[PDB]
Amino acid sequence: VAQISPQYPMFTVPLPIPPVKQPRLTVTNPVNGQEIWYYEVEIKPFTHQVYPDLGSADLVGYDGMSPGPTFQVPRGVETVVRFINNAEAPNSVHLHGSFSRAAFDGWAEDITEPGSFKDYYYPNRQSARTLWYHDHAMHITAENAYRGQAGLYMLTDPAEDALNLPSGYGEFDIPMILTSKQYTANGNLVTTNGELNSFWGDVIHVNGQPWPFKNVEPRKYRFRFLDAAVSRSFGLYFADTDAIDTRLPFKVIASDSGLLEHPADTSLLYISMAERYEVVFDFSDYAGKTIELRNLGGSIGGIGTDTDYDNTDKVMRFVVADDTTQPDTSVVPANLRDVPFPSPTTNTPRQFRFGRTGPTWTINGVAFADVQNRLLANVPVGTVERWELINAGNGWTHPIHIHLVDFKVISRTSGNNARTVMPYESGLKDVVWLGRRETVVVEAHYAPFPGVYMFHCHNLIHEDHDMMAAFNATVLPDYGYNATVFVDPMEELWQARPYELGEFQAQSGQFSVQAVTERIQTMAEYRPYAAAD
Ligand SMILES: *[C@@H]1O[C@H](CO)[C@@H](O[C@@H]2O[C@H](CO)[C@@H](O)[C@H](O)[C@H]2NC(C)=O)[C@H](O)[C@H]1NC(C)=O
Ligand SMILES: *[C@@H]1O[C@H](CO)[C@@H](O[C@@H]2O[C@H](CO)[C@@H](O)[C@H](O)[C@H]2NC(C)=O)[C@H](O)[C@H]1NC(C)=O
Ligand SMILES: [Cu+2]
Ligand SMILES: [Cu+2]
Ligand SMILES: [Cu+2]
Ligand SMILES: [Cu+2]
Repeated sequence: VAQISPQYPMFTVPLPIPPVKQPRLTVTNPVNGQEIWYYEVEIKPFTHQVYPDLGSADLVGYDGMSPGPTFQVPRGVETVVRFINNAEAPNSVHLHGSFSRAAFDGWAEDITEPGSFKDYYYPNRQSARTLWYHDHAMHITAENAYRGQAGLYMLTDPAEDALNLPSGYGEFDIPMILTSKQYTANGNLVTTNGELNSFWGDVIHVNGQPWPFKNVEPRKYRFRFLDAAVSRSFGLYFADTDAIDTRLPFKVIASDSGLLEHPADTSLLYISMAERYEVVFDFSDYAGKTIELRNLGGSIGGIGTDTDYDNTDKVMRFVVADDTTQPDTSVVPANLRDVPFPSPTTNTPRQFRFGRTGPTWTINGVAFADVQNRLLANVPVGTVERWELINAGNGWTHPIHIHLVDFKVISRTSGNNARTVMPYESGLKDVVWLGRRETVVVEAHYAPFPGVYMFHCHNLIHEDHDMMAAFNATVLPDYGYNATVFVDPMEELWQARPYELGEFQAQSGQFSVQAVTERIQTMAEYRPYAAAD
């Protein structure tokens, strides 16, 4: 299909790397004496010159950038992140991949208005993995994320550094955040407002930049792919520009929830919205060559229904030097980790159908706006349940996301006989792609925290109109652990608060060292994550 956005100078701008986000300070947790890292992020509009010869684009992002800055937090270190809304529409921050308490999880209605902020208390006790934080405000999640509110959150673990994977953020360990946008004739963004089917986009970006290039050395690199697009799913392959007909093999080492048990040799990677895979690619064998990262055509080989345009088959280019500066010491071990799978169950799976009810995208016929019916499941905390995710259509696909949990992919049947479970789906995941006429079964441990949580399709257009629902991970009233103040996402205790801009810029008032200290220490005393010990 003919490209609609104006022509871009392909592969002329180097791949940008989002800067590491540093904490402002640390507060000592009164309960155990340990340091909690405290950060401040300001949500605000900014201008970005995307087409060198046209006008600029109007974005809104964390700290005035897109992607937002990258967090790097070691397991065991609790963090508190104060997201300050200084924009012109409401926000709700969701750290995807983290078992946060309900009121810190970005519940769609748990909104912060302009002129307010909300403090998020993150546990960071889970396995090393690439998380990402992004907006979740009800009915406007698509435009908010699209205009720039998304960013990386790397949970790290020293035992994992002992594997000696390629390393160094921005050196040999490179984030690859894919988006897919559309631009107007004067180089501004085309809004998603009005789109009720899917917003495909015809200009592919990596890390905020359309069709970038990167100079690389002939050695191993670790790539952290994240499909951050509104609606576009990808089929990823590498190919020499001289032989685009031939796929260069590589290794997948991680999925949503962390490392696989063993590296999976792949030459084609399906990745859908909200999905994260880490890949090690070996440029050794291609010294002097240019490698193109490409995108499978025909709506991802017939798995999807995405529209393909003139240039959406291309992602970026890697120009490989003749030699390395220093010798590649890194390795990709055959054994990565023991994957902590849920204790298996064979209780009949709970069925969910993702489809259409009139003009609305629904889950078992309900829309999220329907407060009285959106709570589709009660699961006692500590329970393992299989869920059967069903897409009976050929006209839509749905990457399904379940909050709180990590899950194992049990099976996939395609009505088009297209595929089953992939080798890179061998580990633990929190989003799984239901392609054309696929039903997938997943197995998750609903643990270890009680609360009301979302689950939905991560096609943001579908999500907003209105393919989202809720589940309750329940406990008995004698459970304790302050469950009473942590189960309801709208719990007033944790709601947003107004601030004055002078206070924020002067780092005084609610933003003074002492006030931040007292507030965090008080949150801490509630001991929200103690059940994870
Ligand atoms: C989700 O489950 C929680 C925990 O089981 C429910 O909270 C209980 O609700 C009853 C009736 O209001 C109270 O007597 C209990 O004290 C509550 N328990 C706790 C731990 O607070 C909660 O109502 C459910 N949420 C929704 C929206 O249904
Ligand atoms: C549940 O929350 C309350 C309030 O955060 C905790 O009680 C506070 O504990 C601190 C220090 O441990 C005391 O100085 C306060 O006086 C307590 N406040 C109240 C209202 O009791 C309590 O320990 C938490 N309990 C659990 C089981 O996590
Ligand atoms: Cu998400
Ligand atoms: Cu999530
Ligand atoms: Cu969908
Ligand atoms: Cu969500």
